[PDB]
Parts: sequence; C-alpha cells; structure tokens
Amino acid sequence: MSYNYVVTAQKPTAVNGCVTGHFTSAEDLNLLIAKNTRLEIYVVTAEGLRPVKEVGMYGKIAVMELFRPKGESKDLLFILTAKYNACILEYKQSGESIDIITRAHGNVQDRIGRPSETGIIGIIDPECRMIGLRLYDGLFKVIPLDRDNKELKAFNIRLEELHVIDVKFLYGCQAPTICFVYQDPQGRHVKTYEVSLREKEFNKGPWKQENVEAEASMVIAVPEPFGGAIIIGQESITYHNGDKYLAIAPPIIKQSTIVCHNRVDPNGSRYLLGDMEGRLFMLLLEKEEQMDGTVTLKDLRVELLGETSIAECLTYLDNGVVFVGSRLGDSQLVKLNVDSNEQGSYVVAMETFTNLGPIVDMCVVDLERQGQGQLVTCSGAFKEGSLRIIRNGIGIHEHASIDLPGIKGLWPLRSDPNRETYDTLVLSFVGQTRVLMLNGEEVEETELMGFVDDQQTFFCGNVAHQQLIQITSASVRLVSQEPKALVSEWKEPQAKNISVASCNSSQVVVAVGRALYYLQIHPQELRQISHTEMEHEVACLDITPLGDSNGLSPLCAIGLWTDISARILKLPSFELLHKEMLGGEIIPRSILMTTFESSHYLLCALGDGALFYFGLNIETGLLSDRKKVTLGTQPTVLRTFRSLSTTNVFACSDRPTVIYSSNHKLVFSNVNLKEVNYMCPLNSDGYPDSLALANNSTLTIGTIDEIQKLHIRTVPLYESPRKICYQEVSQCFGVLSSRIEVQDTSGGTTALRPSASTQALSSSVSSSKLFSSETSFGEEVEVHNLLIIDQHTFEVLHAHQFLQNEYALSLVSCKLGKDPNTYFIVGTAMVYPEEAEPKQGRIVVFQYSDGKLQTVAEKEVKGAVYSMVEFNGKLLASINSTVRLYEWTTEKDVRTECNHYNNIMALYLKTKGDFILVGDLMRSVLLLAYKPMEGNFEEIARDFNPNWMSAVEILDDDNFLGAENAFNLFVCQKDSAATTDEERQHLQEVGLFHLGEFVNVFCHGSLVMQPTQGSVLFGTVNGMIGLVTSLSESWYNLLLDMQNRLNKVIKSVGKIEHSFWRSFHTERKTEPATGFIDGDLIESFLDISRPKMQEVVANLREATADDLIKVVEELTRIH
Repeated sequence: MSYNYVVTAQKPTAVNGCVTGHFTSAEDLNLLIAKNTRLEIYVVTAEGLRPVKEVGMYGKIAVMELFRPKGESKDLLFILTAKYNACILEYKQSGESIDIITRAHGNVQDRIGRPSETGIIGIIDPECRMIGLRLYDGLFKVIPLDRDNKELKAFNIRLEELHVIDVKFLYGCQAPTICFVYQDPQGRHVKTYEVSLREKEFNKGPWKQENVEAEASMVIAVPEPFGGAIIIGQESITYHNGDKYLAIAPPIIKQSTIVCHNRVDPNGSRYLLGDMEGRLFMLLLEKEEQMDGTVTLKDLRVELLGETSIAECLTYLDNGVVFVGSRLGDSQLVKLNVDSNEQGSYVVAMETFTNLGPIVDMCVVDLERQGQGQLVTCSGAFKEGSLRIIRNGIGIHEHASIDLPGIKGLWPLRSDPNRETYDTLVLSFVGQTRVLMLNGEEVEETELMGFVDDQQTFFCGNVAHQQLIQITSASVRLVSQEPKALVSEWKEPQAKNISVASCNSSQVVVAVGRALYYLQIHPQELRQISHTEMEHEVACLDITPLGDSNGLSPLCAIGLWTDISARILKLPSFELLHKEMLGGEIIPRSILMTTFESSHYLLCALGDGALFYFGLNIETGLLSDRKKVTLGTQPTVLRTFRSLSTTNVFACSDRPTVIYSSNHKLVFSNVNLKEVNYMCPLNSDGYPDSLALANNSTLTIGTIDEIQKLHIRTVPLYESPRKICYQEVSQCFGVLSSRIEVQDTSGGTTALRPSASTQALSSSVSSSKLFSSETSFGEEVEVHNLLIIDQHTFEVLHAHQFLQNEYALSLVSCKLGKDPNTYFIVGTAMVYPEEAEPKQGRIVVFQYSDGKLQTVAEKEVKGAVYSMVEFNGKLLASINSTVRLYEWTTEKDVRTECNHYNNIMALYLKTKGDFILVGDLMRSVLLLAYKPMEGNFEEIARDFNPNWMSAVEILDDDNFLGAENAFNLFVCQKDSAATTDEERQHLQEVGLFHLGEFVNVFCHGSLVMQPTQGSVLFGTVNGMIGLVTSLSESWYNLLLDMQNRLNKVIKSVGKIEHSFWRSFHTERKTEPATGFIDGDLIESFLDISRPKMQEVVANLREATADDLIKVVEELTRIH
C-alpha cells in the first residue's frame, strides 16, 4: 500500500562542469554549464551571458566536451552520463524554435570492471579521431568517431596500470597518444601509450616513463606550438616532452591544493589554476623564438591573481572575463585586469549566481508569522558557508490600509501641470465616482470642480493640454487643469450608456454595445473620428502605443460576446485585421496589448479563470503563439505596472499573479495576497514606487519584490554551517558551525579570515574541565561553535566556542521534563587526530533569555554524540553504537540509567509523536518502540539488505523514507502478514526510485499556503530542493499510466529511456521504480502540444486533454 509522488522544488544550483566553444554557430562563442541533470547553454556577449536553451537530461552528466570533426560546420557536444549513457549532440535552431538533436547514442556500461578512484574521465583526441573513456580500474574504453558508429560501439584495451590519476590525449602526435599519471608502490609516474584503432592495442609512447611528485593529480595537454604536458601536484609544477623537463616549486602553492585549470590563450601560453581555498592563479609559459628552428619554451611561472570563491570549474570566456563554476559556493563572472587594484587583486567580481550549494541541513519556519512556510538552510562550506531563506511567491509591503468597501476601479492622478508624479487617487464605485487627495500619507476625500461624483467612471487618466479625462458611462469628459473646469464633453448620439471604455493619453475608443466611437483630445476639445459596428457585443477594449508611436495608437484589440472572439483592428477606421475564436460561452473580461522585449504581446483573460496569450506584430497582427493556461477561478483584470526597466503585467484575480520575462518567456508566479480585484501602478510624493490594490473592501499601495517562483535571501558566514534548529520562544535560530584555524608560531591556533563566530556580537567559550589527557607546529584544526541568529536580522547575536578538538555533531531545541524553559542542547565528540573512533563527548545544555546564552548543564558521555532528538519528555541521544534516553532531573541535571539502553549506532534518527523511532546501525533501517516495562526500546522491525544511508524520515506510523549514497530513495513499510512474530519483523521495501541527487536532510513542511496528502521536502548536496507526497491508489494508477503514455511521446534528449534513468541502481542490484511518480515528468505534460496531447489521454475515464490539464495544474500547486 505505498504510493508516492516526487517533484523538484528548486533545480540544482551547483556547478559540476562547464566547457567553452562554438555549439550554436561556428562564429559564436558559447558557454555550456552542467548542473547535475541540467545542461545550460549560453552565448557570450559584451554585458555578460545571453541564454539560449536550457535542457534537462535523464541522467547525471559526468563528461561534457565539445569537438568538431572534419566536414563539420560547428562543434558537437559529447556527453556521458553517470549511469554510462553516451551521446553526441547537435544544436539545431532554424525556425522560431530550438532543438538538441541526438546524432548518436549508446550505453558504455561494462558488465565487469570496478569504478576507479578519481572517477569517470572522458577525453577526446585533437583530430577527433576517437573518444577516450576511463571508467574502470584496469580498462580504457575507446570509441571511434568515424561517420558511422551512431551507436557508439566501443572496444576495451587492457591497462596494466591498475590506478590511474588523470589522462589526456597529447597534442602534436602522428598518432593518438595518451599521457597519464598512474599509481603503484614506488610512488606515481607519468607513462605514455599510442592508441591503435586499427587493431585495439596500445603501442608504445612517443617517450619514456618519468616519475612525478607523489601528489601529481592533474595532467594538461599543451597545444602544437610546444606540445608536451604539464603536471600539477602539490609544491611543484612541471613540464614534460621528449627528453625535455622543467619544474618549479613556487612556495605560493604549497598551501592549498590546485583543483582546476583552464586554457587562457590557444598558444597554450597561459592557464588559470584554482585552489581549494579559492585562490586563482595565472600560469604562464615563457616562449623563446630561436633563430629558425621553431618556437621552443623556456620556463614556467605562476602568479597569484586573486580569489574567486572555491572553484569546481573555471573558464576564460573572453576579453578578460572568466566564469567561476562553483559547487561549494555561488558561481560567478569575474574580470581579470592588467593592473592590480585595492586589496591588490587583479580579479574583480562582475556578477554572482546563487547556489543553494550543499544543503547540509535545513528547517521550515514561518518567519513573517503568516500561515506560509519558508526554508532556512545551512549552505556551502568553508568561506562560502551561509544561511539561505527560500520563500515562495512575490510579496508586497503595506503602508496604508483604509476600511473602504465596493471599488470597481482604479486610475492614477497627477493634480499639477507637467510637474510629474501623482497626488490624488480616483475610485470607481457601483454607480458613483468618489475622488480623494494626498497631502502625503494623508487620505481625505474632496472632489474636483470638473469630474462627476454620481456616475461610475470607466477611466481616469491623463492626456495633453492641461487635461484630465473622465470617461463616464454617460459621457467622455475633458477637464481644464489650470482654471479647473470643463473644456468639453461627448455623448452617444441618442443618449445610450457607454458599456466599455478605453483611453491611452492622446486618443480614445468607447464602445456602446456593438458599435464603436473614436474621439481625440485636441486643444481643449473632444474630436469624433469614427463609427463601426461588430458582429456581436463588445466585452473589452485596449488602446496603447505598443512601440514606435508616442500616444497616437495604431491598433485596437477586442473580445466579443457570443462567439467568444478576439480581434485586432486599425483605429483611424476600425477595419477588421484578423481574429481568434476560442471556446465555451464564458465571455472575455480583459484583453491587453503590452510589450516587454523583442516580442510584442496581446493578452486575453476569460472570466471563468482562464488566460490566453498572444503574439502580435506592432505592424500587422499575425495569429501568433497560443495555449490555455489557468490562473484563479475569477475573471482576470489585466494591467501594466512599473518595476525596474523590464516593466510588466499584473493579473488581478482571486489568485493574484505576475507576468515578468526570463530568457524570453514571461514569468507566471504567485503574489502572496488574499485576492486583488483591481490595481493601478504609481509614483506619488507621500508613497514613491508604489502600486494600489483594491479588493472586497480595502485599499493599499506598496512595492514589488523580485520575480521567480522562489525568492532567496543570502546570509554570508564565511565558515561552514552544519546544523540548525528554530527556537520560536527566543525568536532566533541555533546553528552549529565550524571554522578552520592553523598552528601559528605560538602554535596557538589563529584564523584565516573574520567570520560569523569571530565577528559575533557577543561571545563565550566552554570552560569545563571534563577532560585533561599531541599537536604539529604547522597544520589545521577545526573550531566549532553554536551561533544564535535573530530570525529577523539574521545577525550573529552570540557565538559560543567549544573546547579544543571538540566537534558539535548534533543540535536540538526543546523543553525537557517538567521544566518550563526551552533549551538548545548540543551533542559533541572529542576528535583526536590519530585514534579514529571517538572515546569521549559531551551533551551540553544551553539557555537563551533576556539576552544572554547561559550554560545550564553539561553531562559527559563516552563517545561521539552523532545525533539526538527530543523524545516524549526525556532526551534521546545516540552515543557511538549506543542509544540512551536521558531524564531531566527537576534539579536541572541530565541523568540516565546504565542498566537501560539499546546497542545500535544511529547516524540518523527520527521520532513519531508516539513512542516510535527510526534509527540506522550497520547499513540498515529500524523501527523501535519504547516499551515502559524493560525501560528499553523494542526492536519492532527492520529492513535487511544493506543500504548506506544518508537521510531518513517518518512519513507516517507505517511508512518510512530512506535516502542512500547511490542517489536512490526507498520506502520501507510494516508488512501486514500472518505469524505476527517474524514476517512482521522484516519491513518490506514497498518503493524505490533513482533520484539523481544526494539527500542530506528531510523535513516535514511546505512552501505554499494555507487533494494529495502529507508533505516532506529535502535538501541535497547539489543545492536541489525536492518534495515528497502521498497519493491515493487511483491517482497513483492514473498517474502511473500517464507516465508510460508520456514517454512514448516526449523526446528524451540524449535518447535515454526515463524508465532506465529512474530505475533504482546501486552497484549491487538494479530494479525498476515503484510506489514512485515524478511530477517532474508528470508536469512536463503541460509543455507538450495538443496534437501530442490528445495522443496521450486516449482511453481513460472521460479522458479529456482539457480535463487532464486540470489535474496536472492542481498538482503544480503543491509547490
């Protein structure tokens, strides 16, 4: 009985790979960035990066190189997956659309062979003669790249060298030559082989085998004008070619390990090198032009250019710009300058891109105290360490709220000449019009000697010539602004109510039923120009300069009444241009024509809740892009606001929505408000970049946040955060962090930079004497702290430092025993350098009150305290293969009963309100319940068959979620079978599914606000935030069917079956997925085309596309 649903909440933000070339067009410079399962394509330009296509793969990308075979117009992309999916790709965009076509594809998995330390390595020979894969110890796969072999049939060559460190094909060879650094006793060396694909063998290197530094770990092939290879290790860098050898031991490098490199100049003359500690260096190869032998190379040299944030991936874009691809911190675009600046850095940050980085731990908390939910995460590592608050939707800060009922409309008001901005706002009612005034934040009501106070207004804008138009239903008026009066007044030649308004600034378009009059605001006078009548009744009109016109407006858009029609037509005349009939009998409420960028847009909202979106030429009006997307259930009221430069539309509805721009589409995210019936933008003096917003019965103004479906706040810490616990009563968080210091001259550890725990506002250091038992004069130590962060400011209120070599591993916020107070409790371990497994630890009790952090109680323990949780009233801790329950004395002391415990090593632990427990010992999951007799736990049940756990969660009384270090998820369940002794002792695994991420933390909570059931989010190493829910058996089945029908249709990038991708996979076993659905796949159903869509949804059970789009949209709202 297990039936679960997973979706991505936030795609991965960590950068794993990033290569450079011309994939789009021969003469076009791209940057290809690899996330885990995301390939992101950019075109480099003057500003920075212009995006073009963002695909997702059904696998983790492990190798990403570009290359161009003979007779090949631009470069192809080669990619290998972690699950051994090879493929070559081509970028094809001709038409309006773009496509990654799959030239070739195949699975290079080998039945035998064990995965080598350093992992999958993928290289391509310089004349593209082959693909070189190192996947397994003692094996080198070769893929011939000729014109055929569209299946990437490879062959293997035996490799006598059991442990390879790195490998690249060498440059300038009359035959595939590979250069590698392997290891055997005797240290490590660099050997060579030629590759005969005429007969599958290695031949013999173009040169002999030399030794290398024990830590040689990167091989670099340098191009033809020098050839040879560069070998980087610690404390030395070297050059190898033939009987040539150079080498340098620049001390600058001895410190951290060089981790990545990238070619600056194609001469091979310069290279970027990145540290673990984030230093960027420039390597430079000193040429020498000899008489008329050739161009040789004389010497190497390394210069520190500065620091970037820890680089995984590094890539000289162009013109001194470099992309920094980070996995432990934010990525960035950075400029190299020739002169150094202040700080003496040749590097300068131009742009930073968010990385939720390693989510090491998290929790959900309603920070604003509103029924919604926010994620707060411990993110990053070392200097890149931080907190992120992720919050859903766009929000708006409120200032003035008037208890004002019934409002049918809202238009700006500038009561002065051309002195800019606005000072009065006008509110259409029911059958009235009541003007205001603003001497600031003041909101009095007095009218104008020129508008009507008993005539519902349909418009209240500005024009020219000292003029304020008020289109009433009875009469398009015109007001004098200096004298303050009536300049003129228009009236339907019969006396017929104006049904629908429309006024830009320099011109008008009323409609009185099916007829239309066009009137111009000329010098102190209205000016009739036209009359046409429509096949049906007019529901709504737009006039607005959509481009190359300063108020005199070309077109006129329209939604009609019986046939549900939308139409664009030429205003001077009203001649029909062309139109789109839609469905149903629900009429259009609103229609809008607004431009954002290099696409002109025409939007049409129905009155059931639907919205449809159009392409328009400013010039003709061709029936351009169309698809049914829904919003609230009420009629939307479209409208135009001022944001930044990229100004946009607000959708008023029972579900307030914004339409922004991203790559070149228009965002579609929620505004976090009850319901907005109408809204006009603003500038006004007492309320500056505001917006006004009515409803049922209120009025308010205010600004607008970012955009994205998710808002993210960063809180830098300059140090690793490790755990986090909200403590409401204190209105703050606890976060365990560690930082690195070093052995100074006095040995004393010091500090590499200031950071949360050192820069803290208040401070304190442990002072216990519980221990009293050696060090190296120059090395590294970690120093751990508990930080107290205010949930509003996020300042480090207080930082407590632990004992030397004490590591905090676990954190709790709770109340214990009968004590009213709420403590932060921390579990630790004395981590001495040699003897691995901890012999000692502490359980410390801390209190935060009036403003200080007291150290209530202490309690020594005989081992590391890997984790703990507040059970029912006692405190349940896990100490090094032992589980104990602690009682909180009424005298304020934590005490246990050694006659009592359970022998287990719970790395991970959870509890269900009952007396239930989910532990983890030797790769297994266990369900234990606290029996008050034996005063122990009872091992109700476990999951036999290993599983290297990384996270764990209780879904409910009988279902338990597990996450393992193979990127799989699983669900164990208490089997309800006879013989309630043993069958009931083995919890069977009722579900499996290959996630693709590495889960570090589970937690109950949601990000959306106020029918599936249950909700569990998880954070990963890659920054990706997931979500897991339960379903009913019918939904599981409808959806399971859905999936199958869905694969048949959707074209998988590198032609990889979704069924294989999601199939559970650990090196031991391989099974298909079960009790698992990915809404990720399931939500792709919306981006498909109708023709494809009715191809799905064909036999169960009305089975409608429209009907089935409705369920899928109802599932998107889970996040």
